[PDB]
Amino acid sequence: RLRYPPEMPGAEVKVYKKVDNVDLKLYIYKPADWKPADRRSAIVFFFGGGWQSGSPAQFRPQCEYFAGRGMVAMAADYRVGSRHNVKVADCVADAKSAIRWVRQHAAELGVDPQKIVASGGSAGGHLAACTVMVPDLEAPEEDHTISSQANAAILFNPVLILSREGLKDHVPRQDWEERLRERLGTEPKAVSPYHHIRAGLPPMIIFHGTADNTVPFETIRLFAEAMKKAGNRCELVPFEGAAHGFFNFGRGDNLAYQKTLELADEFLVEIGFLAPK
Repeated sequence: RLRYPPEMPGAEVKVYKKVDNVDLKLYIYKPADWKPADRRSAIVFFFGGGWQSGSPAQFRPQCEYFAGRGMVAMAADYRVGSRHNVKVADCVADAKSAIRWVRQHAAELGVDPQKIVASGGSAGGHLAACTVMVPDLEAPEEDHTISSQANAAILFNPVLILSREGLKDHVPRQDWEERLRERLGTEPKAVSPYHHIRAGLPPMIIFHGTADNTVPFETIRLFAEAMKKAGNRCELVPFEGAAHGFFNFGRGDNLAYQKTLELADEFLVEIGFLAPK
């Protein structure tokens, strides 16, 4: 199972953020025949764990796959509640710092600063969505003239609704909702991707199980329908009968794992970030 600190063999380690004497690392998997002058697409994975735990090792298999396909793939560490005195808003700031750091260092990374993909699972899928559509929550001392907004997103059963304001439906109480409002660090709408749907957003694809008992599928369905209405490319792929975490390497018989990769691959080829196989 996953361990923290993680082991990322063959990954180049770079500190992307220094905050509260914590060195937050990116674990970078470069493709074959990589050179700094390249202008490759990049993907940054944010692990899940309810903004409380988790490990960058979670998306290590996906990093190796997309590095094999020609991307600069990386897994970001970020601060979480069980290890650091942080709230959800602090995690968002770390995720944005990671995107900004990749863009800022795009020339030394061999990366096209306009082809940076944010990706993640559950809380990490929420963070990835925040880097494409949730305003502000930036580290105060960073260069805000360097955008922290990713150019696409690939979300694995993310959390996308963190407030109940304006919603015309009932959303069931969840264990992880354990008055997380005390650990949000902002008014809930300010960390709720659903509440910042608007035209002109980067394209994304979302994988979600219809039997997810942690994040109800309907919240993601409602999100995708509202994003389509605003003109955005937001493809929701239901996994029928799948539970929370279905996509992970090792779950089931890696069928959903392989399936999400081939769908994510096709999505990246569609939007011109990846060459066909």
